[PDB]
Amino acid sequence: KPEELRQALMPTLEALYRQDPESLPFRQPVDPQLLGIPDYFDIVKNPMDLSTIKRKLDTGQYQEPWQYVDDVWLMFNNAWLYNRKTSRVYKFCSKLAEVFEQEIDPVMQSL
Amino acid sequence: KKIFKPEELRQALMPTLEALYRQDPESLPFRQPVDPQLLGIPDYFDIVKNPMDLSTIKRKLDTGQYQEPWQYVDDVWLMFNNAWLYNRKTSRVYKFCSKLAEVFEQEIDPVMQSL
Ligand SMILES: COC(=O)N1CCCc2cc(NC(=O)[C@@H]3CC=CC[C@@H]3C(=O)O)ccc21
Ligand code: NA
Ligand code: NA
Ligand code: NA
Ligand code: NA
Repeated sequence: KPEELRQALMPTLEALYRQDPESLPFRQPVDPQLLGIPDYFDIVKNPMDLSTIKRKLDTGQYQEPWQYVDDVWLMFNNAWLYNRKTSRVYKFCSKLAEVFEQEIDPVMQSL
Repeated sequence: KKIFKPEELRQALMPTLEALYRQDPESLPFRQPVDPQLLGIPDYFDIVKNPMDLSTIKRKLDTGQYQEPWQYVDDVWLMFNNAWLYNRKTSRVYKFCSKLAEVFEQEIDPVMQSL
């Protein structure tokens, strides 16, 4: 059931929000104009961020855990792609990806 | 937006994929589709809902299944994503996966910067 999924997945997501500073650039959608990065949507075809994932989860749009996971991977993949390995966002992203693997694994298990 | 005809797309992307494939030994567990019967991990398919591997990606590229670069990148990520999820951070194959990510990132960057 939707709330059953939401209850099982939401802590996963909260684990991502609560990483300071690492989640700071992932909490809103990337604004290429406002960030001065006009080539963003030339490289990143399908953007994803924490606010978007939360809104989908909150509103029943993942019928199955793996679809939720796909959107979290997409968010990491877009950031590793666009950003330099040396950059702040790229390393924040790496941190969040470890936090996410750690939390998502036993949730998939009991689910 | 560069528009890439099918042959251009192949010659822009194919060196990306050869780069992964010659990674020895890191690419070996990635050359063929994970066989959960062979390997005894038949809960692989309970965790990995859409499998992906080098042989599949080469077939999709060889048979015109990609029109733009981001679609081939999606599949490359999907192969890495599956392996990071299923494997433990401590395993040989998970560490293989990240080495392959590093290589793929270096190789595809010039492609992404040209579009
Ligand atoms: C992408 O890989 C995976 O996620 N799995 C899940 C668990 C570990 C795993 C092991 C193998 N076996 C091997 O690598 C074999 C021994 C060492 C060299 C290559 C051999 C081969 O089989 O060619 C294949 C696939 C996966
Ligand atoms: Na990582
Ligand atoms: Na990772
Ligand atoms: Na990586
Ligand atoms: Na990475």
